[PDB]
Amino acid sequence: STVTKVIHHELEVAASADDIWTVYSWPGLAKHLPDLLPGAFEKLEIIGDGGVGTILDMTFVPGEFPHEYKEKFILVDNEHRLKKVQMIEGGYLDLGVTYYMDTIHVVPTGKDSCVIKSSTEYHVKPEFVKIVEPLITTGPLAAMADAISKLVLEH
Amino acid sequence: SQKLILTGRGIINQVSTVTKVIHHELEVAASADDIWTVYSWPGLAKHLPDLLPGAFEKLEIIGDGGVGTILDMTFVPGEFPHEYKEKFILVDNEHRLKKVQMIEGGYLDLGVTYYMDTIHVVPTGKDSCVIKSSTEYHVKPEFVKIVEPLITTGPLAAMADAISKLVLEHKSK
Amino acid sequence: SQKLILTGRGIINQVSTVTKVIHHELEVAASADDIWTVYSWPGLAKHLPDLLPGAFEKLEIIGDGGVGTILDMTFVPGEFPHEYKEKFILVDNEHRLKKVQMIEGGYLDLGVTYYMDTIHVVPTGKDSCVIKSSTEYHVKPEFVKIVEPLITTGPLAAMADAISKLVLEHKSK
Amino acid sequence: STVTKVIHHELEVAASADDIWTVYSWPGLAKHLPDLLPGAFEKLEIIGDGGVGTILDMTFVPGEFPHEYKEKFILVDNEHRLKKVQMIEGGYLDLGVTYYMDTIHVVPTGKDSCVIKSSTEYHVKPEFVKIVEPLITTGPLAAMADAISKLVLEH
Ligand SMILES: NCCc1ccc(O)c(O)c1
Ligand SMILES: NCCc1ccc(O)c(O)c1
Ligand SMILES: O=Cc1ccc(O)cc1
Ligand SMILES: O=Cc1ccc(O)cc1
Ligand SMILES: O=Cc1ccc(O)cc1
Ligand SMILES: O=Cc1ccc(O)cc1
Ligand SMILES: [Cl-]
Ligand SMILES: [Cl-]
Ligand SMILES: [Cl-]
Ligand SMILES: [Cl-]
Ligand SMILES: [Cl-]
Ligand SMILES: [Cl-]
Ligand SMILES: [Cl-]
Ligand SMILES: [Cl-]
Ligand SMILES: [Cl-]
Ligand SMILES: [Cl-]
Repeated sequence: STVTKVIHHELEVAASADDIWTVYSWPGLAKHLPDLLPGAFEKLEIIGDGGVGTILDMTFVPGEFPHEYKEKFILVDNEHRLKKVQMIEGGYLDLGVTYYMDTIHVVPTGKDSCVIKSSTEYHVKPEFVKIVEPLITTGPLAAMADAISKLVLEH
Repeated sequence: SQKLILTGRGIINQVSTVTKVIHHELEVAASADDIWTVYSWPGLAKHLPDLLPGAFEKLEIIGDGGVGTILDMTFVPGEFPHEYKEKFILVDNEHRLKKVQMIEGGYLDLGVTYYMDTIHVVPTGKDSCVIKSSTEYHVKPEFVKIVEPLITTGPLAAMADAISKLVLEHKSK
Repeated sequence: SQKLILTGRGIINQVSTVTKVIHHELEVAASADDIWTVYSWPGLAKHLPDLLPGAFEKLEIIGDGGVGTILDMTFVPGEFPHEYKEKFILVDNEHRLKKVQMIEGGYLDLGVTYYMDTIHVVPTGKDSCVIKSSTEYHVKPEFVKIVEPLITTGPLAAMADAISKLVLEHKSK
Repeated sequence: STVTKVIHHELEVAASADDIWTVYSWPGLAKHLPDLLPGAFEKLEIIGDGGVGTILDMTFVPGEFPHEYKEKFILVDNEHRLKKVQMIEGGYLDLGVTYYMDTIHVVPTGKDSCVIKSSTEYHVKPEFVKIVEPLITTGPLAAMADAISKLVLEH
């Protein structure tokens, strides 16, 4: 038995949905995560070509929670500009979380504007909802949204 | 397939903690001397997987088992702490007092700045003793809600019981 | 199943070596400038698995790709060197001179005390250059029989050819 | 195509073959290798209970060749006091060796004496026989023989 929790973050961007989606769907993005997010990772291992099926093993500096987890690039839908990335090992999965999924959806607003709609769904054992509730936030998705938009806006 | 690894390279805030102590006591029908000799045995560390079967996914022992020894403990998937290092700080034969400090990983990544286990084996009679196992930790006050349910006397109690079982199953010196 | 890891803890002899130098030169129909910009590109390290597909089982890059960067290279089973670390010592733009030192593993476990690669890109004309890649190593004389057949200009020659291919397949700045 | 090479070492011991074999066949021996051979290993990982099927991953200090290899406890014959241990990864297998096997055979001489007969067979590609010939010796087996006999003789 698990409780389902869904959290959301949105970010408006003065660029086309296609220009933002190009970055998010780029297979070369994985190897550029330390450039995009300086000092976020102590260690990042990329297993694969950066496309769907790629696993990322992320290790953070001492003091931070998650210390380490693995993420898998599970699904890309270019038409809908939608990307799914599952946490498959470590991190919150060691604190009663049985399922953890990030979804990013770049939605066009105008011709040269869009909204980055990021969300994370997780399933928790009730014995742990009070423990992990405060730990799980939209931080990682927000950081990505901010960095990608800044990369695209400044050209 | 291809594996690529990319490794980059508050002075009052760090001591802005509250101190918590949790105590465990196991009184057992064996001598302090018999219980202490297991605890103070330098060979104990390498026998932890035997003493506590299915506790560890991986155990690394750095050093000779005496004071200064570091134990790197990795636990099976799903379990919290997944990994941490502990260091043998004190093995005091006269007082039957052992100190073990968590030095990296585990609760130290969840707002805890200091974590020390103390085991004191105290006679209560000629063939009985108390194993007093305690954990003193310092936490940033705003992680007390998070971390208190996780920090229990579980591993210290597990050790006390397993060692007691060994001894009460009367083997010898 | 159970994993247990146990980790314990001549001043003239160490410099009693002979010096060997092996030279490789690739003269190519591209400018020194074009060839150098690839070699001196800080992003080159993270693209080595792309530049040299199937060369590495694992590659770790420690640092930003500039001077000071350490590369930990693990090769597929059966291949010698299985693993070693190299360090970017010099990236000299004025002379088109790059130095890369093997600092741990590989030949350093087979009697070699020092191993330095130097790459110098020299103009031979307006649209041509020589890539002079050399390896200077110091070995204990009694491992020369062992290690000389193993140490070749292979990896330096592989790099020179791969970079040349990239450039000669005329892409841009 | 490979060349076959077999090298041998013998050690006479003033103890019974059974008293020596007891040590060699002891499943607890693996975890006591650093005690038996101080300073031989930088790191020793034991994967298994110490019995047949156990894998040992041995890492040596910088400067030494092999830096690292895995060994597997393949066969025990108690009647004949015979033990087989194969090198399965790393070490000489990265220098044209396609097969590497250690055999230890404790043979009784008298009632309270025996000979420890240790040998290693390997198969090499001819392109590498001159390279690995000087590297492969009975050292590891000799070290084991010396340490076990000393343990048993001194009681
Ligand atoms: N494509 C994965 C991007 C990602 C995942 C987790 C993070 O914590 C982070 O900063 C970035
Ligand atoms: N039972 C394996 C014993 C062993 C194997 C290789 C060695 O190098 C060594 O010193 C000891
Ligand atoms: O690749 C998009 C992404 C960003 C942050 C995450 O946490 C997961 C995926
Ligand atoms: O008895 C000491 C001890 C060692 C390791 C632990 O994890 C706990 C206690
Ligand atoms: O061009 C620099 C260089 C980097 C890594 C190597 O292995 C060899 C050369
Ligand atoms: O266990 C016996 C043994 C000793 C030395 C080896 O190299 C291999 C096995
Ligand atoms: Cl790229
Ligand atoms: Cl973690
Ligand atoms: Cl942990
Ligand atoms: Cl007390
Ligand atoms: Cl007393
Ligand atoms: Cl190597
Ligand atoms: Cl020159
Ligand atoms: Cl010039
Ligand atoms: Cl044992
Ligand atoms: Cl090796």
